[PDB]
Amino acid sequence: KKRYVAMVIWLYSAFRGVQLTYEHTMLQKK
Repeated sequence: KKRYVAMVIWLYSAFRGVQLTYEHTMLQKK
C-alpha cells in the first residue's frame, strides 16, 4: 500500500515550481 508516497511528493515539488513563477502575473491581469 505504497500508493501515497511516490506519487504524492514527486509532484509536490514539481508543479509548485510552475504555479508561482508563471502564475504571479499571467491570467490575473497583472
